[PDB]
Amino acid sequence: GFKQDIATIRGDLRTYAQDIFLAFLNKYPDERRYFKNYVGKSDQELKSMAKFGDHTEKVFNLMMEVADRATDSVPLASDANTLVQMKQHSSLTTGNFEKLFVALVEYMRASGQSFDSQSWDRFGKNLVSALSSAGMK
Amino acid sequence: GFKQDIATIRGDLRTYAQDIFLAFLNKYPDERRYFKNYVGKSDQELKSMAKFGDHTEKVFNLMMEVADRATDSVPLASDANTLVQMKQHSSLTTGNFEKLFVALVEYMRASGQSFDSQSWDRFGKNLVSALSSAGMK
Ligand code: HEM
Ligand code: HEM
Ligand SMILES: [N+]
Ligand SMILES: [N+]
Repeated sequence: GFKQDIATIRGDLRTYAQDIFLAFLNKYPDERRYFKNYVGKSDQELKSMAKFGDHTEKVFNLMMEVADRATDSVPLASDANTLVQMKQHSSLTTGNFEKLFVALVEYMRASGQSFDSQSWDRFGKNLVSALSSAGMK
Repeated sequence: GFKQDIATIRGDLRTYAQDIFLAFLNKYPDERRYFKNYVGKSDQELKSMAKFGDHTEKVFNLMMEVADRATDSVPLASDANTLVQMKQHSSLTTGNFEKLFVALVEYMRASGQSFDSQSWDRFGKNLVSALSSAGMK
């Protein structure tokens, strides 16, 4: 289930973080503009840029912490607040986050690795609701 | 994105080249008049002609190079010049090129693969503008 999925992802965080992040940018190419250093780079090209590995690592580490602190795929109000208040997310709306989770769920469904994809969909919806409660437009 | 799409196509070049070129010819069957020995043949008959596979490969090899040398899907002027000045292209107008890119973009949208179709549309439009600047009618 969801908790095991967190263990799956954490076990090979670099690979899953990079895979899912690329799935996100490739599914929603207009999202790439937020990451100006990734413009004009193929998947394999990004995988040798230090910042790309570091960014995806840090993002998915945090996402897993929020996931782990959730109850029944409902994230904590304080965690939603952390995500809204981050300077790096100041220009974002909840639509950006929906897109990420749609891509993430599609990735999991397409994987050969078992995942509780429905629970990640639910988590994404609940996080979107929490981001709104916390003041993201 | 666009840069990744170049890798995707190069990773199965012969197959994508023939499939995209066939989409082009089937969408615009009167374009066959610029070629030799294509009329009156099905997709499979075309794919069994040695010259067909070799032509499509050479076209797509070069097209991917032009894409790869571009910045933000804007091709180099010298690449546009080369395409205009090729003896094989002497009787073409930019309309021929726009049709090829309409078919290519349509192919990408219809595919099961995550292409950045809008960036290929821009690339086609930018190529046409560049071909015009290079003197193609
Ligand atoms: C739950 C989902 C998300 C989490 C946990 C998360 C987490 C993070 C973290 C930890 C950083 C800082 C990383 C570092 O300092 O290296 C960061 C930066 C950033 N995030 Fe997010 N993020 C999420 C969703 C999104 C979405 C959906 C977008 C926009 C499409 C986005 C856009 C950005 C941008 C542009 C930066 C700055 C990166 C840079 O300057 O190189 N984030 N995020
Ligand atoms: C960016 C788009 C295009 C690229 C990269 C491209 C590239 C090429 C290349 C590499 C060749 C082979 C020349 C040689 O063997 O030395 C070729 C030949 C040719 N191309 Fe293109 N081409 C493009 C668009 C077009 C279009 C739109 C048409 C017509 C609708 C066209 C018509 C032809 C013809 C008629 C030949 C000669 C074929 C023959 O041997 O009978 N090309 N092209
Ligand atoms: N990946
Ligand atoms: N195809």
